Amino acid sequence: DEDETTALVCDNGSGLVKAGFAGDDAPRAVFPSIVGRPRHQGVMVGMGQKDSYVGDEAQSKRGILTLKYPIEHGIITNWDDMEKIWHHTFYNELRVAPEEHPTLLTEAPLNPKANREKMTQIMFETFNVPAMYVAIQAVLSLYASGRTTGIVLDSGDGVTHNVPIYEGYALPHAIMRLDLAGRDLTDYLMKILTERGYSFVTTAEREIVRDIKEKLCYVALDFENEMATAASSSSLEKSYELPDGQVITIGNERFRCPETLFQPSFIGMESAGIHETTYNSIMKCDIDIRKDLYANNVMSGGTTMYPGIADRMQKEITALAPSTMKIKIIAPPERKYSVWIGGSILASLSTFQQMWITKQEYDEAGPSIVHRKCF
Amino acid sequence: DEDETTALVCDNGSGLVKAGFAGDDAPRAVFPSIVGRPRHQGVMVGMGQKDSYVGDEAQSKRGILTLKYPIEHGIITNWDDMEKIWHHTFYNELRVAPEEHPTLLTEAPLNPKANREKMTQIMFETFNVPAMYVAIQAVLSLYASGRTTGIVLDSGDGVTHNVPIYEGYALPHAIMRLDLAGRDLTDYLMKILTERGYSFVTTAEREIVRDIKEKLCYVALDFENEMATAASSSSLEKSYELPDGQVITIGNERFRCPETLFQPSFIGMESAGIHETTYNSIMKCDIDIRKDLYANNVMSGGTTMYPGIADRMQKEITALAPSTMKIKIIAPPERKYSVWIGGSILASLSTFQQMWITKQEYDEAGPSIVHRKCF
Amino acid sequence: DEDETTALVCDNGSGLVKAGFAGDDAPRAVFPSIVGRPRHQGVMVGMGQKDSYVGDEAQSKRGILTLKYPIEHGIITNWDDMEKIWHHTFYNELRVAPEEHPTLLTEAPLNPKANREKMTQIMFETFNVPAMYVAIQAVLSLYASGRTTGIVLDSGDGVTHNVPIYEGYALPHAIMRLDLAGRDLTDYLMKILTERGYSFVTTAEREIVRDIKEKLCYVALDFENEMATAASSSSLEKSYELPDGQVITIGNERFRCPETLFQPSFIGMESAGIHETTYNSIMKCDIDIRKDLYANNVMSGGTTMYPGIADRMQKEITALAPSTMKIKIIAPPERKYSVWIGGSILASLSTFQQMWITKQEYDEAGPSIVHRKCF
Amino acid sequence: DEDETTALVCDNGSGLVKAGFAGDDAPRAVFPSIVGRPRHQGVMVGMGQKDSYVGDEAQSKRGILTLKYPIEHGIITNWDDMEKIWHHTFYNELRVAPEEHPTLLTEAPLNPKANREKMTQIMFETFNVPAMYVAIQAVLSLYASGRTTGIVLDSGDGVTHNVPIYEGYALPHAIMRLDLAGRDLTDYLMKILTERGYSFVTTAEREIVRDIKEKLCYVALDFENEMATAASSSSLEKSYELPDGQVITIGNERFRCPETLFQPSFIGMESAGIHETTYNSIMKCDIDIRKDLYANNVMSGGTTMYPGIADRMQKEITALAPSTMKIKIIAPPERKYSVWIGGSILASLSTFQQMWITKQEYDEAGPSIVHRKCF
Amino acid sequence: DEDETTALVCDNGSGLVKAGFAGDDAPRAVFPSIVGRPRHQGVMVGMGQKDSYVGDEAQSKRGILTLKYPIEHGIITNWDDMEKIWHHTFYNELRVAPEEHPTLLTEAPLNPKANREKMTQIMFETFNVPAMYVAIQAVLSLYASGRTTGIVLDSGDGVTHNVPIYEGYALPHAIMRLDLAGRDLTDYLMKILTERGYSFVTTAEREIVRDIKEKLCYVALDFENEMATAASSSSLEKSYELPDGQVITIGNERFRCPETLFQPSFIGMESAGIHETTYNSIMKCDIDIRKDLYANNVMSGGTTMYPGIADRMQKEITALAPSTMKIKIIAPPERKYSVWIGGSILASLSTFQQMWITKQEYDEAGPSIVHRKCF
Ligand SMILES: Nc1ncnc2c1ncn2[C@@H]1O[C@H](COP(=O)(O)OP(=O)(O)O)[C@@H](O)[C@H]1O
Ligand SMILES: Nc1ncnc2c1ncn2[C@@H]1O[C@H](COP(=O)(O)OP(=O)(O)O)[C@@H](O)[C@H]1O
Ligand SMILES: Nc1ncnc2c1ncn2[C@@H]1O[C@H](COP(=O)(O)OP(=O)(O)O)[C@@H](O)[C@H]1O
Ligand SMILES: Nc1ncnc2c1ncn2[C@@H]1O[C@H](COP(=O)(O)OP(=O)(O)O)[C@@H](O)[C@H]1O
Ligand SMILES: Nc1ncnc2c1ncn2[C@@H]1O[C@H](COP(=O)(O)OP(=O)(O)O)[C@@H](O)[C@H]1O
Repeated sequence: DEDETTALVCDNGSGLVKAGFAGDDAPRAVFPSIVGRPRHQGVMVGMGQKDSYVGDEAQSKRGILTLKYPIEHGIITNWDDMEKIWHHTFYNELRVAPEEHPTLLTEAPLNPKANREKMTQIMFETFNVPAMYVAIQAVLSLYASGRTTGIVLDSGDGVTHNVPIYEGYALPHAIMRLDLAGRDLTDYLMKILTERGYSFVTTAEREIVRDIKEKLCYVALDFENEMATAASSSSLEKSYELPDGQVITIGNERFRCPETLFQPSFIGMESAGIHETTYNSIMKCDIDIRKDLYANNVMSGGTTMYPGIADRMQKEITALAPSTMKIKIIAPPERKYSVWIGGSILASLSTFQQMWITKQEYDEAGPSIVHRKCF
Repeated sequence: DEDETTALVCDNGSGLVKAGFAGDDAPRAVFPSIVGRPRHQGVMVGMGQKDSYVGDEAQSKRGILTLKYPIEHGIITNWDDMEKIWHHTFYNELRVAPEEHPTLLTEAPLNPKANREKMTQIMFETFNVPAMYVAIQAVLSLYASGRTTGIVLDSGDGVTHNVPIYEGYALPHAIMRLDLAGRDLTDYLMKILTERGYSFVTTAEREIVRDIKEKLCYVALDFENEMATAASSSSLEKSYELPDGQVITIGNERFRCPETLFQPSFIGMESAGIHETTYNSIMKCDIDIRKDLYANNVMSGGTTMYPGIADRMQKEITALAPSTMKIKIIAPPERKYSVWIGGSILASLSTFQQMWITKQEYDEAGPSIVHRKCF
Repeated sequence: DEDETTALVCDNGSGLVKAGFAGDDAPRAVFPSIVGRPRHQGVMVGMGQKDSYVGDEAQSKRGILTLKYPIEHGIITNWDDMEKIWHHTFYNELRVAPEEHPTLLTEAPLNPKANREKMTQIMFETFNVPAMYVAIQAVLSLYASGRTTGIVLDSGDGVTHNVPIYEGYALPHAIMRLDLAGRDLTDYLMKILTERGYSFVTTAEREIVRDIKEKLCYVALDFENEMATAASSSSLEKSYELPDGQVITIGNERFRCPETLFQPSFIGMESAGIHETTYNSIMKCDIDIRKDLYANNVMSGGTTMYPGIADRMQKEITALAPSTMKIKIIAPPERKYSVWIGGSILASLSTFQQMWITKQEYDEAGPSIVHRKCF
Repeated sequence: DEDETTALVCDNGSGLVKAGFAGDDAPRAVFPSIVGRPRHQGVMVGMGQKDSYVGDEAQSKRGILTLKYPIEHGIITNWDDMEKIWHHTFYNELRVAPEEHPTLLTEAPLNPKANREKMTQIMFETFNVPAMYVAIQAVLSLYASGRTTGIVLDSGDGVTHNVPIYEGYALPHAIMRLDLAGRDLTDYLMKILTERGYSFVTTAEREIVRDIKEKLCYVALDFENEMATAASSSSLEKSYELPDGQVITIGNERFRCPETLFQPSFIGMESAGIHETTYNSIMKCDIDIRKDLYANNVMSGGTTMYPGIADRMQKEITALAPSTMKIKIIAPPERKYSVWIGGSILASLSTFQQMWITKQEYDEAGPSIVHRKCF
Repeated sequence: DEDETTALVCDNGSGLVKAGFAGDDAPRAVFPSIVGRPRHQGVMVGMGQKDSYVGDEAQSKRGILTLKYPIEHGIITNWDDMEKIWHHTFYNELRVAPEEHPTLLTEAPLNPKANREKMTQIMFETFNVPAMYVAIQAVLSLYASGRTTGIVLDSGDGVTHNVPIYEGYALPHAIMRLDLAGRDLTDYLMKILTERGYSFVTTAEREIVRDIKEKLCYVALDFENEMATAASSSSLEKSYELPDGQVITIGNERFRCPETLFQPSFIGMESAGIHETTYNSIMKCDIDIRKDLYANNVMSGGTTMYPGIADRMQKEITALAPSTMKIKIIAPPERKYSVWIGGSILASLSTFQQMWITKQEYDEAGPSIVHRKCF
């Protein structure tokens, strides 16, 4: 609180907002992106509740609330709800006066121009920021990495991409999309557990299943052989206590759930699994740069956090590639916050501080400015 | 760095610049003559790239870049690009201060007067050389050889010539031209490999094919009989690993590609093959000097480097010449740098140091001087 | 069904089989070339479905099926699938007994010898044809045209060529290739529509987008000026009802999609647009025949069907050619079936009936016969 | 078509056949003497072309064809090709039945006896002429002129001669030969235009250059002074449109090309220029007849058609001859057909009709007859 | 190198210089008399050539050089060139210091007084000889012979004479001249070989033809009968390999060429053949000395070297002379050097050493002295 200034790095996630100050090593505020007020709301004797805050309160308030994601699949679809999320971010989580900070916002891949313009309009008109930037989330991640060359497999919450990069450039024609990512894997685990006679269907039960997924699932060494071991499997049958206190047993569901990344037909997806899309992406590049891609396969995103994933990707890529090809899979430790960190590096870039968009630019060429000939 | 001085010998090739110091046995700097910057250029997060350097970086940077040759067919056609190549030569490759060195430049056969004048203007005005010479590349080669008499077959990258020489003089009416040389053979190998179901069409793929040509092609003992052996040929089917790691098999393409020098109709050229042009050149000379030409057929240029070429030329010339004629084919070992070496000998000629062109001559009779009544 | 005989004209297209009887004015059978069976196949209560028929059933059966093209890029790559397509052609579409009809088959440019031999082997051994011919598809088209001289621009589904022709001969060195054609334009329209927030990614969605392309796209008068008019464009914003019944609006995507033929960099292609390849092809011919080429530029192929294409080509060629050059663009009305019609003319050529290949020739010199010294 | 008869006057030129009926004022048929069929011949879909007709078709068919002259340097060297030229002459150009017409044929200077005998054998055995004569082409020209005395400079297509004549007799020891004539000047113009960066090397390009030569070249008033005016020459820089439509500029090449007749060293010829050979020829005659030669210098042949040639020859001869010598240069208007006209006069000579050679003479003393003791 | 002294005998021939020391049996130095430097001279890379040496170098250097004879027809016409020939003679061929040797020079018949004076001036002023003599070449030959009486037929290179001699005196009125000799016969053989379709026109080709003449020509026994035998002549058709290696066949040209000495009308000469001039010379002498002439006909000169010439001259003279006349033809073996040998005898004549001309005589009565009242 003086001269200088930082850069409000707000990564608008499909399920979680990550926000903080440029220059910090990780976001200081992480809260669910949802909207929820009592679904039954039966009055009582007073009030003192906040209608649709969701954020952190919701979670801990599981069972009372309803949820909505105004950013459900990564694109913002409800501007009144999004204004509530940004107000919460600035005033309740970070506890800042937004008019004192240049703010860098992230946007999903393929975000419409008109959507970026509405984001810009709200920042300047509603929150009175002195400036702002919009950055592409994949791009920020790439930034955080620091690798000019290599092929990234980025699997997050709602989408997975394979992005080959040569000298810093995402050759746009190589990238392929997959709908599936963690949101789909949590829904599939709810369904397969419901196969055993359990019942996980409510909003609260979804949260419970997301926790089972993140704590007990793993990727097999070989799907077929893991299924065969399931028979005499005395390991798989882990126990998990529900908040009600009942204890369920989870066995082959531990590896059947994430097997979907390699076999999208488990959820009905025709798409090619992540090892096939990696190969298909490398084959859309020049033959010449393929050796550099094969030796620099970088994993990113929350859904690449499973133990065993790098070794499995090494095995599968080795099976598809030429016999003399050197293959290397890199996974950065704390991948998931790779998107926020790239934003932090960019926003905290004094040297490129002219890329931030300003109140004068917005007034001159409206918000589009932050879209036409920059970010 | 003292008195005396050397002579900047810069051989401006259609595909490669050869440059160094007069008196060295070979050029110290050899780099592709091209211009290229990112064809897709997708920004990123910083810079630190050099726009259109090409030189050596390009090659190793295959797939990102585009190429241009400002000297595509041997004549310089873009002076802003050529200034970049000469700046790279002096400051980045040789690491010299050009104002300290007389510089000998080479020029293609049939280079327009106005082109030699523009070369001269740039050397004096842009690089401030103390002097300079322009030399004819064929001539330099001839110089390097050291043979006063004989008929040279010089096949390089973009052109092939037959030059009969009697007492040091190129009888200008005997020389014949051929468009075809190595540039054409690389393009033809790309095309014939594409016949087998492979696809070699990009800039990067051209470089790959140039490597296959230089490592695996050869000239047959007899074209017709080699084609007949192709059937039960278990030798021809060599393997070559692409940078992508795939392995292709090359068979009759190994000798079909260079067969074009003897049969220009393979690429649609009406011209007479190199054995016919040799004979036609000797027959435009006096009958009397023909015995000296037949016994001194000297091969020069990169495209004469194929194993077997001297024996094939001996066989073909013997078949066309009178039965009692003594025929000898000479091939100098490291032919290709024959052009640079001749320049080095000339430029490093203290005794003929008055042939260098000077800043006073350029100022007096402009650059033309280095054209009218000298080189 | 008597003496005489016709000629089974089967044009094996990358996406569509065109087949019929020699002498008919157009093919009587046109069906998608694909292979597809239920991707989910969930049993039920009976059967009565045909595993991978594709043909016409598929289309109308959109959403259930998967697709494969055994001729994806014009070259046949799966012989068991191709045998199914030919069986369907003969027995289900034409309803003929193949052993009663000489059959002319078409093949893609650059089809390997061994591939033509396998086509021949199947016709004689599997279908017992009395004879057969293999014809080159471009050639058949040329045949259908009837023009000895002129430069053809042929843009079809998977490839576009510029072919200069003087007295009936395709000067092979003039022709240039382009990967792009209609298959690429449909993929690019799916991608650009997905930019607006729509989602066209499935096999069924590809078919939907191919229909939007064929019904609503057009080529601009000038790309730059059309983009500028897009702003106040109240015309462009056509509506299109999806099979789900939702209605999308299509605007600048109508002309951005086919702009790719003139600007291949829109899909990442370095290649030169079709006006540049036309000029480059004419410049590889003798100067003398150029006036005949400029006055006989013939358009062929499905991707040349856009309204406005001839006028745009006239404008662009006029801008590149000498000022006194007479330029004429010819487009034959029903171009697309130009390939089948040329086959029909050839196959129905009683006078050249000796070019058909026979069961005795195949038995004597195997199938190669239909390759070595004929078609 | 009745009694009487004319005389088939066929002048077998190195580049053009001139043929017609004795008594006509000029030949009715003039066509290139060449042989050419498709050099690439790529089949197609039919035929209807004539293999190696050349004649007129070739020219108009420039770029497809190859050429051969069976009479390249004036002497017939291929009898199967010559039979094709004579068949074309009789049946396609003149449309006559050769067995109805005595035919006079011309032959080059120094034609071997055996060659005249083979010409005679073909006329009688192949074409069944009733008679024939062979005439010496120079002689026919002399005949056409009508001058008994004077020195002729005859410059045609492949040769130039100086022939002093006193009372009708060519004093054989005075005549001198020069290789150079129009064929050489066209080749030299191709070469010098290629010096400016143009490229004229193909058969079609040779025809183009022959047209530039015949339409735009001229002989200078003084070579040295014309070169000096070239600097500020704003006239010379004429424009010429190529069939491709490009426009080239021609300047000093307009007079440098024909300067070769006066300076044969421009093409490497040691020979003395045409003014020196004229003087050298007059000095090999008696001193006494020199005054008659100096006052009757007659120009003949196509290469004497340049505007300015008579005035230049007057100037140069005046400079070499004694000061009191009366010098006169005569140039007949339509010189080039001077050879055919002399043949027409001779052949149409009823009074000397006994000089024609007959079928009985050929049968008696073979063809030689038309050689031994006549023509 | 001591007292005494020899006499520099330099025979200045029209084509060959013969020089040596008086008293030697034959000249030690024989070299072509010519002047020649590169006709094309195209620079190169150095020098080390001698501009117009000609001498021996020329010959062996055939094709590069030009020729000039400063003594073309026997009379010296260029004194700067002649000084070069004499310098070469003294310093390069004989390797003498001319100031140490009295030098005898030969001169052609009818050499002008002023020419002999200029020869004398050069010897004394340029070469500082101590003395010199000028001798008449015919005279020297006569001297070498040793016959006081008889009629000599002397046929050399540029002239042929018939000289009747009675008691040592050439009766000047009897002698007759002929232009023709070997120079003419070589030119005529070039022309007649060019009749068969060969082409011998250059300086190098002249040298080749001179060799064919000297190795294969001969004089017939009877011209008419030799021509008649030519038909079934299987002998005449000798082969001769050209330096280019081609092989020509020579037949009746072997005797047609030298037939010109007996029939000068073959080259257009009106003159009477050598047998007629012999008879005409004898008839201009007294009747009384004719018997001595008829019995002493001595042949001399290079052109009398043909085998068969003495027998033919015996036959022809017998046919013209009275029936009882004794006729004898003498031919000295090595006739050609008869001119040099006579000079050697004279110059080496101690007894007549007072006839040498001295530096004092030249200074007193200038050079004329060696002309007025001596030689
Ligand atoms: N340790 C982990 N193991 C497996 N999945 C994880 C882990 N940590 C986070 N995830 C999952 O990763 C997803 C969030 O990843 P993220 O890269 O932030 O996605 P996005 O950027 O698409 O919002 C959620 O589905 C979450 O459950
Ligand atoms: N060993 C080799 N075998 C065959 N071709 C070769 C070899 N080395 C070089 N070349 C070829 O020679 C050509 C370069 O020859 P060069 O004489 O330098 O040509 P230029 O002087 O016309 O630029 C290139 O086409 C190159 O591929
Ligand atoms: N009216 C049309 N307008 C634009 N494209 C068309 C039209 N009709 C057909 N096409 C396209 O033309 C292509 C098929 O053309 P065709 O010449 O048959 O190709 P190929 O021979 O390469 O299989 C398909 O991409 C199709 O969508
Ligand atoms: N008007 C002209 N000006 C200059 N050259 C001409 C002209 N007309 C014809 N020629 C040339 O004259 C030559 C033909 O002359 P011609 O006397 O017929 O030769 P030849 O008899 O040796 O065949 C050709 O080289 C042609 O280009
Ligand atoms: N063996 C020979 N047969 C025929 N001619 C010969 C022979 N030897 C020399 N000659 C010719 O004789 C001529 C030279 O004779 P020479 O008496 O020296 O002449 P000159 O004195 O007139 O110079 C040359 O033409 C040469 O070719």
